[PDB]
Amino acid sequence: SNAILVPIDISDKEFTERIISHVESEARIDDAEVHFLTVIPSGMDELREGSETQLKEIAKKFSIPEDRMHFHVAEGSPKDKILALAKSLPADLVIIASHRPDITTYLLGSNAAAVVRHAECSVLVVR
Amino acid sequence: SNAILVPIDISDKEFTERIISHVESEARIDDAEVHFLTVIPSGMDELREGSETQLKEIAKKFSIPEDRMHFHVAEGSPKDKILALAKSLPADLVIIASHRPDITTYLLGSNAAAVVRHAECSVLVVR
Ligand SMILES: Nc1ncnc2c1ncn2[C@@H]1O[C@H](COP(=O)(O)OP(=O)(O)OP(=O)(O)O)[C@@H](O)[C@H]1O
Ligand SMILES: Nc1ncnc2c1ncn2[C@@H]1O[C@H](COP(=O)(O)OP(=O)(O)OP(=O)(O)O)[C@@H](O)[C@H]1O
Ligand SMILES: [Mg+2]
Ligand SMILES: [Mg+2]
Repeated sequence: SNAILVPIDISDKEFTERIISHVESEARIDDAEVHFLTVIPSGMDELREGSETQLKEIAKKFSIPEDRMHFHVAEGSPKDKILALAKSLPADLVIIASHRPDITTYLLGSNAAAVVRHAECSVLVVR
Repeated sequence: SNAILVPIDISDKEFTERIISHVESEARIDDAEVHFLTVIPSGMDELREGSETQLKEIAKKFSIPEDRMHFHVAEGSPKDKILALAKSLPADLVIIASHRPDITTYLLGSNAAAVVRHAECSVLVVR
């Protein structure tokens, strides 16, 4: 895949660690561009900047060349903004965890489910 | 991924051609073992053998080393047998198309939906 969209919820009390190896492997296939996105509640400039900082800190966990990482912050519904960016990039692949790591009630979380169903590109659900 | 499960519906009047590049790429990441599975209605020996022959013919479309391809025929519910084999292999990845290529009513077909939700491993929905 050329353009890989990697949505990350920065509030994940516990980060979804298993996505790291998958993002790294998928990126190595074609030296993809890796686009990290976090969607926050909709001052806002300050909230956006702090969200971007947290997202870059998470991205430090990934072995991907610096030149290939790109960062995006959006506001509102996570599924809507994930899908809008997948369309506009456009993404060749979206890589999403099945749900938050500490919660097992739902086999797919609401955003994972929507994104796998509605994306126009391939979607890798990681567990 | 080490063991990749690739379920194929051999009756697909039109084969899902976009899965080829994805299976091939995913297999190249770690020289995975690639397990093709087709699930048929439940003489049966003859039906199983003919189904396996059709499945091997489809597999000829894929650029994967011969040593790494493996073939499986099961009987009954496709989602149940896909998930059973994913568990028993065990599969590190299941690669499935979103739906049949000629039918657009449902953004996810019934088997794609079940498998993405219920697999214990990562699942790549291809479109
Ligand atoms: N606010 C967000 N911004 C970016 N990506 C997100 C956001 N929320 C969820 N995601 C993406 O979707 C994945 C699955 O999260 P999801 O929210 O679907 O599960 P959950 O939190 O367990 O369920 P729910 O939010 O429905 O209670 C996350 O790992 C992440 O990739
Ligand atoms: N009988 C089968 N054996 C092996 N894999 C199958 C079978 N049926 C479906 N699949 C797998 O699931 C994928 C999606 O097919 P699915 O059956 O979910 O979609 P569909 O045929 O459009 O929907 P439906 O069967 O619900 O009308 C297929 O491309 C294939 O990977
Ligand atoms: Mg959530
Ligand atoms: Mg079907």
